[PDB]
Amino acid sequence: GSSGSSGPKPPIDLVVTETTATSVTLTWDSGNSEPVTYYGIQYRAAGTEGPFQEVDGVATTRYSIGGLSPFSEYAFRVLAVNSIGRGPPSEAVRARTGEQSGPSSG
Repeated sequence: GSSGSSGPKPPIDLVVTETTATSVTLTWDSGNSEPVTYYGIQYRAAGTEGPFQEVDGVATTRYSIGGLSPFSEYAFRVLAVNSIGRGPPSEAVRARTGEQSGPSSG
């Protein structure tokens, strides 16, 4: 169902500026004019079709994700949340972490 706006709107300008071997820097804009409480974030090893991580407590437009593996691909998606409920996810993005750590070779 893609009809009916029951809650806040998803964030826009979803792009990453920095990418660490075990971390990533994602940025975006409020998108919604109305005052929202916080913005949740979801991500997981690019591929699996299951539940993606969940992070709550981001009262900012910029947030960095950590606890990932070096030279790996992960999908990121930020969304707004209020007393009413959490709106739909933003343009799901995919950023491949660097191989700085370099755990193994081949």
